[PDB]
Amino acid sequence: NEDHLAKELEDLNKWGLNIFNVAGYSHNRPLTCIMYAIFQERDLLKTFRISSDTFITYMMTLEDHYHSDVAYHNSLHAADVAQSTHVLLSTPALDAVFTDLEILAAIFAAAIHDVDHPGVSNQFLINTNSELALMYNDESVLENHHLAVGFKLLQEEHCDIFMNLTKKQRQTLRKMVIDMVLATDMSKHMSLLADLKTMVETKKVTSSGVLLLDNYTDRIQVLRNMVHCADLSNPTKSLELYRQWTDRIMEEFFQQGDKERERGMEISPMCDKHTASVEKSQVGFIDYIVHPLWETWADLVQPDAQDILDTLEDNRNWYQSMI
Ligand SMILES: N#Cc1ccc(Oc2ccc3c(c2)COB3O)cc1C#N
Ligand SMILES: [Mg+2]
Ligand SMILES: [Zn+2]
Repeated sequence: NEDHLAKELEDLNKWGLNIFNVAGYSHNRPLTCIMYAIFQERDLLKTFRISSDTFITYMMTLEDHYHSDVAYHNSLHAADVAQSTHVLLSTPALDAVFTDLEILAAIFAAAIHDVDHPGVSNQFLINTNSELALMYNDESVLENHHLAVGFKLLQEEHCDIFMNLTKKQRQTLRKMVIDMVLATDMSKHMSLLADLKTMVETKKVTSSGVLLLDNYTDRIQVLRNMVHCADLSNPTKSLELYRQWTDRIMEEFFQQGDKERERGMEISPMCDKHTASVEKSQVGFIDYIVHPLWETWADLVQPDAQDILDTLEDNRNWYQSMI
């Protein structure tokens, strides 16, 4: 078991680590497991002077604030998105571009980015006049909530993993984490992608092939898109993995739709189990959102995302063939 887990973790730095297996061999604590592994691997506990006690206490509490009864937005998704962010941060075209603080912020953002998710969409919370929707004026409702919960937990006993950052580092990491978690709001996707496209149209590259990211706005725009890419990375994974993720998301979609029906609401796109095509939905989603995003990302970091994009396109065609 320890041996099995260690074996899965050989793939820690690789796209398509099998996080499902990690969850199995870590007694269903994939977020705590993978975060500890990532922080050990990048030396973040040492660099930011975080004790293992404090770190594991925060991560255990964080993971406990993901809902195990929600089919997709649970701690396995968080873990997967944290591990994918960790891989993307090490893309060659981005070597030496980001600071230790930016790396910390990205992985932390990815870890907390869906904490306390109820398993329904922002539109559902809005259309049902949720307390959260009211709190945040219908604006990035769940994403504002994830941030509020992920940060509040840092104030629990033995949980402040940022205690030994400098004041300015703490302030800057909070802003960057906010930015990256808000970037997982699908409402911001088109503007994120437009900015990424600009990034690409005007990219500055060294002789070695590494991207030149002068100002802070350039860096955070890449980091936002990076976390958004990691959040939408399921279709770019090996088909056996992606299919597992699809099963989960449709289960979650069908539950929301059942809630909408029982409340006499109009059922949301892809949430009516009696009429939904899982395959058609995935293809549409890849065509309209995921592929344009990842193709632009691939352009930014060319050729580093060649296999990812090839996998995306192959999975797209496979699902389309299953319609
Ligand atoms: N079709 C479609 C489709 C449409 C929107 C969408 O938006 C998102 C994207 C990421 C996250 C969330 C919603 C909630 O928390 B995040 O994991 C996902 C799918 C899909 N699949
Ligand atoms: Mg989300
Ligand atoms: Zn997510």
